[PDB]
Amino acid sequence: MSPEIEDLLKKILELLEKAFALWAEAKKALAEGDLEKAISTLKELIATIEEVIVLTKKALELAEKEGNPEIVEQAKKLLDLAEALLEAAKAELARALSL
Repeated sequence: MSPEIEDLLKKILELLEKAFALWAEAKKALAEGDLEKAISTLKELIATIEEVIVLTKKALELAEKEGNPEIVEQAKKLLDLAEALLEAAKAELARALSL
């Protein structure tokens, strides 16, 4: 893969690490009754995932133009993981906003 695609994939993986830490932070604050922290953290998480999704669509575009079927498949599965995490964060934020 091109170095521009590799750069994108490292940033995607870095932001997913941050997303997982934010999800755990949010769930912990919720359980301890810190709703203000849970809501703030869930919003930061949604923003982080939205950025992962943009970069993964960009990575996928670049891998398609490259004719790189291996990384096309990988970018497609990373995008799908990110969209699932986004759906989980949004539903958790909705639940927190009702509480």
